[PDB]
Amino acid sequence: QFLRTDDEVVLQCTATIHKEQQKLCLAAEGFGNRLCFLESTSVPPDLSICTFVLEQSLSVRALQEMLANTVEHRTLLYGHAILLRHSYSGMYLCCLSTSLAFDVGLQEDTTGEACWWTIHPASKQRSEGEKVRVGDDLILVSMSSERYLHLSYGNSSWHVDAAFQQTLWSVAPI
Repeated sequence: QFLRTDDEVVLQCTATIHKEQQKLCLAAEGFGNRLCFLESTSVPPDLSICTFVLEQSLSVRALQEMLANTVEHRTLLYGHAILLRHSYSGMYLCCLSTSLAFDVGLQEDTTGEACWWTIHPASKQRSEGEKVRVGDDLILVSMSSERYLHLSYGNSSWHVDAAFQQTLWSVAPI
């Protein structure tokens, strides 16, 4: 099966510390604090706030042409920029300006690069233009900041940010 625009998906990462491995899913609440956070699975405790829709998939050239022009169920392909709408809130996953790693959260406005993420394979091949398959692990890079959607450990919990190092995400329909 291939990932496609309009698919409802969850984004999961694998977190290991002190030899305890677990799978975590990206989540956000509809209101209040806009920042995303991560839930442990095993099914997360609250699946309705982890669901995103792949709303658009455009080539980087197309997207940058679109945006430049404002200044005065398609298969996802590697290298394309995607827009991910959080189902529960209707807002979009976004690299924020606030804090070496930036915060990742939700916003309403998609006219700008902060809500766009380019998809890249996990391997040493760029595989540019190849179809993304369910089962592939992906690297997601912010079009605004060029940082990676990234798993971080704090003092006691796992967090998600946009950082200078990569994380592999599993994106599957659910």
